[PDB]
Amino acid sequence: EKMAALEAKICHQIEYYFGDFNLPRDKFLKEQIKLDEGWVPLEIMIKFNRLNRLTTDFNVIVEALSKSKAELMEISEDKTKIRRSPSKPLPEVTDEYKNDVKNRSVYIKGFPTDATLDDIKEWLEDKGQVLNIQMRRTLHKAFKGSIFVVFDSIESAKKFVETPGQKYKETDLLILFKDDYFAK
RNA sequence: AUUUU
Repeated sequence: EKMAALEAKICHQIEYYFGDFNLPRDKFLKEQIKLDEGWVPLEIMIKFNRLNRLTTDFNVIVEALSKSKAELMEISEDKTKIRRSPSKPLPEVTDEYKNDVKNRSVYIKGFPTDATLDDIKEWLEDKGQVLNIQMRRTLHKAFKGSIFVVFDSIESAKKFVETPGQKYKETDLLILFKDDYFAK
């Protein structure tokens, strides 16, 4: 277990960077990918903060992916560069789709300003497949305590949004669809 | 060029 859990964290992080949600908004990455038919050096990858926190060891990152479930990433011949499989292009961002991403967006208020992505990640663990967590922030770049969660499907969004209890382990939360939130 | 580069 504990090792397998960690190798999965490694995978999911790399897969989030190159994911459908994050890549379109990742100028640094979008750039790197243009320099070599999409390949990016693990030497530059270990630079990413959240990945680095887990490991800076190239082989470890390679075993972790070699054994992925999403199978969205590609490892190079010399096992030093990785990339998003060309056979898995990014979506055609249409209005029908920009709209559907909104319907899958939920707002939650009541998170201790001193909570981290892993605190929020942990709590969401068994509440539905999520594609993105947005920690809202002030001007001083501080965590407002409120966030935006994007789920993989409306079904799990609606199930979530429509659950009574919804208390953050002791505290109580405000849970609305990103849409309503703008009744402000 | 770290708002999960």
